[PDB]
Parts: sequence; structure tokens; C-alpha cells
Amino acid sequence: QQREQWCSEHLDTQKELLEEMYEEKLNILKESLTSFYQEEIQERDEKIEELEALLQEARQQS
Amino acid sequence: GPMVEQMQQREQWCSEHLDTQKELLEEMYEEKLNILKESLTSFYQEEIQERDEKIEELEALLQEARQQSVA
Repeated sequence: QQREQWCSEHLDTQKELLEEMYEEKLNILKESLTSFYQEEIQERDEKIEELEALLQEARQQS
Repeated sequence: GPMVEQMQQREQWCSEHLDTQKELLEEMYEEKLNILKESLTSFYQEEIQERDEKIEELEALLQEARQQSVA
């Protein structure tokens, strides 16, 4: 009985700390990619705004 | 003596399991990383594509509007 539960306690602690180490890695990746992609999304949103305004004008043009 | 040996045997037995867990956890992280890269890419690609297609549609609505204004 006691071997399993003595080791398993160090196994629990190791897993918790390694899961934290890896979760930070995953977050750094998640944040870096999303900042890159939100920049690309923003550049496109600004072009959509420009084109929309031009359209406002062309319809009002006649 | 043998009491020391029983202790060293228990310690090594556990050490080997901690090593195996360490390697298994890294594989689980690699898979979770793969899933996350794939989810984030696929999501932002769809968003980029959708916006690219709006730019093209707006460009064709603009040309149409200007054709009707000239006419």
C-alpha cells in the first residue's frame, strides 16, 4: 500500500508544477500569435472603413 | 546493509516513474500545443479571408456606384 502513495505524492507535485510550466509556454504562444493576427485584422478593418466611406460618397455622388 | 538497500530500491523505483511522467507530460504539452496552434491559425485565417472578401466586394460595389454616377 505505502510505496504507491509515497511516490504518487511526488508524482502529484511534479505534474502540477510541470503543467504550470507548460501552460505558460502555451500562453506565450497564444498571446504572440493573437497579437500578430489582430494586427492583420486591424489593417484590414481600416481598409474596409476607407472603402466604405468612398462608397458612401459614390452613391451620394449621383 | 539491507535496510539501506530497501531504501535505495524504493527511491530508485520512484525516480524512474518520475522520469516517465516527465516525458509523458511533455508529450501531452506538445499535443496541446499542436491543437492550440491549429485552432488559432484556422480561426484567424477564416477572419482574414472573410475580411479580404469584404474588401473585394466593397471594391466592386464602389466601381458599380461610380459607373451609375457617370451614367
